[PDB]
Amino acid sequence: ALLFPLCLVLYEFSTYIGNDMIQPGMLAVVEQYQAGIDWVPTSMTAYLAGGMFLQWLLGPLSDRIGRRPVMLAGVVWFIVTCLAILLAQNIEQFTLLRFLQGISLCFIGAVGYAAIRESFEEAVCIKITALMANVALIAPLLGPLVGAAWIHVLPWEGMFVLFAALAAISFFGLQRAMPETATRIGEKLSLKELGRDYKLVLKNGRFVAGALALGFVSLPLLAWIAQSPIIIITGEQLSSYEYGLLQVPIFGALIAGNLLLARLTSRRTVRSLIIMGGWPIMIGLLVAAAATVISSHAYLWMTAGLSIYAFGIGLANAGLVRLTEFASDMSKGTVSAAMGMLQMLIFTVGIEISKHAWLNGGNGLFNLFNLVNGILWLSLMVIFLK
Ligand SMILES: C[C@H](CCC(=O)O)[C@H]1CC[C@H]2[C@@H]3CC[C@@H]4C[C@H](O)CC[C@]4(C)[C@H]3C[C@H](O)[C@]12C
Ligand SMILES: CCCCCCCCCO[C@@H]1O[C@H](CO)[C@@H](O)[C@H](O)[C@H]1O
Ligand SMILES: CCCCCCCC
Ligand SMILES: CCCCCCCC
Ligand SMILES: CCCCCCCC
Ligand SMILES: CCCCCC
Ligand SMILES: [Pr+3]
Ligand SMILES: [Pr+3]
Repeated sequence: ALLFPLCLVLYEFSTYIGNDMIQPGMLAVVEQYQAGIDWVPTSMTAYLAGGMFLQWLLGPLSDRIGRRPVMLAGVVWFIVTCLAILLAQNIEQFTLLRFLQGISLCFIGAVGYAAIRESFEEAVCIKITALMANVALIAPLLGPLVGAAWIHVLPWEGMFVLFAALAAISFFGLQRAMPETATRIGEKLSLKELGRDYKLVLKNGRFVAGALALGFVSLPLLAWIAQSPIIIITGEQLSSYEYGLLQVPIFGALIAGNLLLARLTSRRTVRSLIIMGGWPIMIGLLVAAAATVISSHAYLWMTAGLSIYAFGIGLANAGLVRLTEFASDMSKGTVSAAMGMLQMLIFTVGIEISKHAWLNGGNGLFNLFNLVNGILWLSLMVIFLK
């Protein structure tokens, strides 16, 4: 019974470290290919861009042909594309395979989590949702620490063998444990019908504002994940110790913000938690921007600002995700996929803008772009909350 949700969580973990272990490893990757450091954050951009490729299709598709075969195909695709990147002959082919690997991210929410809601009761589903949320918080903390430790002893190729191996364990467990729970098995799938749905959700102004706001507000965190290898190691000329150590207060604060959210949710509305989290979000981004404009190498102030920011994200984002879902009356699969794709668009484009910001203006410009993104979230929250 519970072997199904556990293997889905193991698969979730494997795809999350698929990003988070690789980013510190990208310094070794670009050294092996003799590619520029500008390809380091583009690894994450490709991986994210893959995750918005089939996200629209898979929910409606798996409802018609079965949750089992579609989920198993996504796990097998992840394994094959993880092993396939070892044969990449240049950084362009490497980046292409990061994109193909990224398609595997679509299957977690659209196919896997849909089957969890259909299978289990409301009480058990909430416990599984919380476990998946905890794995999402642990991955970006341990990922860079483990990735940095991995690369000093073992080659980058081994990391993809690890992700494939962890995904292969979840495949066999999902093969045995996952029940078929698709409701519309046998019915026809119309692409024009899907077109009509996704055009209709985008007409909702509050839904779009909330989804866009989630993308803008989390972009500084994702930009840090993408670039912190090249910012700290290449830019500031520091070791993996400093790199790994500076992840702790940032992602520890993100966890702390979520722990505070858990203790406050019974006596706070989602509106108040957005306003309460908004103070650390804006103050954190201001401190990081102002310090690095005053002095480009003020990386401890940057880390302090990002940690205060991350605390507010942990407090505010889950509530905004809920309000954005309530803003649209259309089906949960369409609503989840649409707001997921809107965030991914902002993350992919944002990380590339962030890359060019840092390459042209150093830490100051990196943090100033992140501040603008915080202001765009804040602007949207003024409209979104009347
Ligand atoms: C926002 C979607 C959710 C899609 C959905 O289920 O509808 C999720 C799916 C996969 C998620 C990414 C997986 C890899 C990374 C893991 C880190 O721990 C945080 C940053 C990244 C880059 C994640 C950011 C974001 O949280 C994504 C893109
Ligand atoms: C999915 C989680 C995978 C965890 C695997 C991480 C292995 C990292 C090994 O690091 C190495 O450990 C040695 C001590 O054992 C040190 O001597 C060495 O300096 C260090 O580089
Ligand atoms: C029987 C499996 C069909 C393929 C499902 C995967 C869709 C991308
Ligand atoms: C607002 C904080 C400014 C700190 C400047 C640091 C100078 C090295
Ligand atoms: C060596 C400079 C110390 C800066 C400390 C800033 C912490 C908020
Ligand atoms: C969001 C793009 C969907 C297109 C379906 C034809
Ligand atoms: Pr219709
Ligand atoms: Pr429909």
